[PDB]
Amino acid sequence: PIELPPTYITPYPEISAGGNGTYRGQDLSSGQSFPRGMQNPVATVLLLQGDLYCSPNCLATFQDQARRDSFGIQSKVALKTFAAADQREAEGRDLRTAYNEIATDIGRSQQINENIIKYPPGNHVLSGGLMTPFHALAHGMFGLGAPLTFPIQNVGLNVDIRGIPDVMNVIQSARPVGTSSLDVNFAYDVGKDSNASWLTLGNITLRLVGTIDKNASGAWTFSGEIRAFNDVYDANPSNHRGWLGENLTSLLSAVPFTSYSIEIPGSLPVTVSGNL
Ligand SMILES: [Ca+2]
Repeated sequence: PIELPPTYITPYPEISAGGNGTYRGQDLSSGQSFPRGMQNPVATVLLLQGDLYCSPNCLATFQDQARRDSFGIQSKVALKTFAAADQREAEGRDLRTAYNEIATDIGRSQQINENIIKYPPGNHVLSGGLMTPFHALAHGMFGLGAPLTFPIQNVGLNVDIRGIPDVMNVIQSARPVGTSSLDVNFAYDVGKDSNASWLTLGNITLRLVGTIDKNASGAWTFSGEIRAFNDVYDANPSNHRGWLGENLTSLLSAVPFTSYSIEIPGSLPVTVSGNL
């Protein structure tokens, strides 16, 4: 979730409210390639697959598409569609609606090539939902190296301080009956809490900052925040092997890619007690 600053600046400017030029690209010659009333069949396909791609069958369906055209035009356009959709989800839009709106616009495109949907590499933001992994994947191929943002609130963390023993170690260490600082960082397998987001981030480093306070003897309340250090998406497709499969990994290994920075801003407040 996380609202998003009032003045965030979408990467897919709305152009004319509703989809009209929003997604989809400049042309060449000549406005032909199939009759003029007809919807671009690449879009038709996307619309036929919307029930599947916007659900937990997404991966399976995509794998099948990749295999059928060898990561060709249909497959690329679908993948760029997932990013735009996932982005829109990050800006607060319902995913399936965004998806349709996107596909309908591609549908107005009169060419049949892999760039009939724009992938503007600017300001991308991962949503944390169903298509985030594909957005990050998208980005590694179409993003020309640009860093992008995956707000800490969208990762699905759910950090129990009490069972990270390095942290607790530090907490239990002589102190007054009041203040005392704690600022410690530590590795964390986003997989403890979310396997989707693990697909995109793997391990990250988190950081804990706050104080702790002691009562009667006694226990202690730490209240403070968690924050995250920027992670680096290694876009070499052999790192997605286990997730994407033999066929797709192989096809993707032909395609150029560039790793990029993922910034993870924000606070996750935390409060805890414990003892001895
Ligand atoms: Ca990582």
